Amino acid sequence: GKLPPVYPVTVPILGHIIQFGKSPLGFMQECKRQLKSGIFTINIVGKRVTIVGDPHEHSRFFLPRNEVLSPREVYSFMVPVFGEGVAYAAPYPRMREQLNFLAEELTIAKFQNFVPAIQHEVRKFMAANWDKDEGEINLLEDCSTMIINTACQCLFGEDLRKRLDARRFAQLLAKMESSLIPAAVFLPILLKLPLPQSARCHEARTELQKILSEIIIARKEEEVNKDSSTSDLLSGLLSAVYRDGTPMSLHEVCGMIVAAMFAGQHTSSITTTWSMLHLMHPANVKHLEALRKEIEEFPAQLNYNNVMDEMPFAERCARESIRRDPPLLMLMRKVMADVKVGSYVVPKGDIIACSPLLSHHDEEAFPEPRRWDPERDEKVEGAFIGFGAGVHKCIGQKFGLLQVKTILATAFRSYDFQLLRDEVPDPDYHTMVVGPTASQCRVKYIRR
Ligand code: HEM
Repeated sequence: GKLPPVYPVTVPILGHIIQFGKSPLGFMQECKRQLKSGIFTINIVGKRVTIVGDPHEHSRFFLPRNEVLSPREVYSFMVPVFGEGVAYAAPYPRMREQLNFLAEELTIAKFQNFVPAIQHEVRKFMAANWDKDEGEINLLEDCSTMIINTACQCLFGEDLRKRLDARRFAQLLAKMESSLIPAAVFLPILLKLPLPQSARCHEARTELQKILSEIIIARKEEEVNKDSSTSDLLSGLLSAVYRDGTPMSLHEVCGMIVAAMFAGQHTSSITTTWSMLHLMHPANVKHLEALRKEIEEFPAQLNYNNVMDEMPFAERCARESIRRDPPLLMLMRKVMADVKVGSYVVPKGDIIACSPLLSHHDEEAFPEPRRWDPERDEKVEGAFIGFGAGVHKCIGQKFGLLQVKTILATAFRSYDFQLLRDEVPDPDYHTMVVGPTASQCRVKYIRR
């Protein structure tokens, strides 16, 4: 049987993990050149990772069923955050029901109210922080702030937001986040070892679950004492019932809320940040004009029609930011049985990977891939994979872009911006979710 070509190993027991970490785009491009193949295999702490770096074969990573290409082992390092037996740790049918419940909290009907809640939080942030004629800010830090405030305003009732304000929720989530070791996918002994990480994570998740149980009790009180429907993500998920006939446990509800914050917080804020950095750069003046024309006749209070139906150009600007610098660099599954991919067989036991970073710089699909051009279209069907595809395609895609677009429309309607650098920031590949380098993100705002 014919295996993909394997990139030569120099470093004994580490393999390619350090080369890859230093420059993931650079390293993977060098692999495909030397090995004369978009499908090739690297070595991560002794483990074979086969990369499907030919966009013509993306469907062989995204479409196979979970029993063939499994997400469980790849997400096992996130078990302390999601919770044991929740999401990818659950049997696949139950995993899919839980994911569907979350998806169903992000319906089009919900979006009707989301728009003015998002815009409210954005304007409140700009009034507190961008309050003069002009001033200097760190755009990545402020976009991250706006995104946690906007998402919480959409997803959580006022009562939950008071108890668990954006500041307290950020601290708890940061505590969970600082516990993750993605390298545990390749060194799975780490999943069993005693780690101080594990205990900090369990503490923060337990505190969150405690606050949720307390809010649920407080809600029951308000419903008794006066009227008091509060309808939000928490109440929606608690109303969910499996085909089993059984309802979701608080444990599972807490895990799904956590899953939604980890999936959508850094991705959304980074997409916003890059979009803004590109649009304020002088080279992109025509794109900034196109966005300004797009929003020119919108009312001061945006509605769902403006954002969802009337901003196709702003959506190209966000997608092309993710195209050029995808926040998730590598997507992975465990190969549970041999799979043929192009001319190769990828053996059972391999990690198979598909990299948005590598595929989005394929020069046949994306000519001049470092150039940010929201007018571009992929030249190979399906080569854009910044929201994944197929069986685990992103469920938050529309909600994320709803906030990115509302922030763009609100910010550029009232402000101009200037980069304090000649070029847009370099991507910083040293974080789990990749964004522009934070120290390079100082910008000047100018009230219009
Ligand atoms: C706007 C920026 C976003 C980006 C670039 C992004 C990207 C991605 C990608 C690449 C995947 C596929 C992962 C894989 O194949 O292993 C994914 C899945 C997922 N995303 Fe998003 N995401 C974004 C926003 C959101 C938001 C805002 C939420 C929730 C509110 C969300 C929820 C999810 C969930 C639950 C999954 C797992 C789907 C499954 O396993 O079936 N995402 N996302």
